[PDB]
Amino acid sequence: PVPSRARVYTDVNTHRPREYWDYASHVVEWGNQDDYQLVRKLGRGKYSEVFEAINITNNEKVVVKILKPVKKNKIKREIKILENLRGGPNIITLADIVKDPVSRTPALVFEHVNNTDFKQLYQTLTDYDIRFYMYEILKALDYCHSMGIMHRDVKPHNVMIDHEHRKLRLIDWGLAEFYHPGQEYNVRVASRYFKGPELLVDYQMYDYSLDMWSLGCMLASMIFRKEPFFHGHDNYDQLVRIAKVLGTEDLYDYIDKYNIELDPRFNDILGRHSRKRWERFVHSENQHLVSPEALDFLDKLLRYDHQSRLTAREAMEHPYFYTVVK
Repeated sequence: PVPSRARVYTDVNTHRPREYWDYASHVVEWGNQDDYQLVRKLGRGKYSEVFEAINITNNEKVVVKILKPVKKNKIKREIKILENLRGGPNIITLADIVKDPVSRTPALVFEHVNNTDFKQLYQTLTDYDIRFYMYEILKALDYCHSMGIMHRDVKPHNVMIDHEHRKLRLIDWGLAEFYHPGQEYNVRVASRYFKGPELLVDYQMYDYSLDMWSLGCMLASMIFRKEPFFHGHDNYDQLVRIAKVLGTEDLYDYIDKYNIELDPRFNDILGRHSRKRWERFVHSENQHLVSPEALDFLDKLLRYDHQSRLTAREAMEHPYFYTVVK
């Protein structure tokens, strides 16, 4: 089980104070619960409950996330991460933290973004809008990574966009974690369609590059107009779906390199697949969204080997964004 480390922001946490990354010893400075009045109910995440509210102190819109009682440790991990990234580029900003009378658990109050569902939205994005918004997501990722943080749940649903004002906000940091070289993480993060091969092959020593694969998954669906791009029926089939595209040769090279051994079941369903060129995923209805630079960029994001993927910053240096203004 060969070890690996991140090629960037490798030890950013190791040098910082302990109070920076040790969320277990963090003390929550609570605010006044009476300043917020809930209006309807937006989400029901099975890990939290999301409401649209109003800060009656200034009559302004806010989003309250009342967390379900699953582990004080996952809740203060999120709170510390949100406070560390407070003010970062396109990072959702935590405005307050109060105690909910009814649930008795913490309630996080955030600013307010007016996102219209991504299933009706990013199939209405022009080639230009895709590059634009992708560049905005990349700002968010580089910032949290430069801060020693992995989002680990990058997908269209955790990306709030205000198309009119062309604003973007990476949200839901409940799965976020701090990066420590050599640290082994739980492979049960992300959503099936956006899970990297490392997660699917059971390789626990991953890093920032995990978010990059998921970013590659989102791009692929936007430019090829195939949502989701890798459509697995379950986690095992998810890997086979990816192998039908990237091929099995590169998969073995990847697992061999790290001396990872697939579990037996992954060996009577995988098969033999050559890597296919992505012009095969190009047709009449998505043509206008594909260009040589888009394909080159996508190619560097979607690599089995997590060490070979473009870093968030390198990604922002790619020709693909030369067209995006300032």
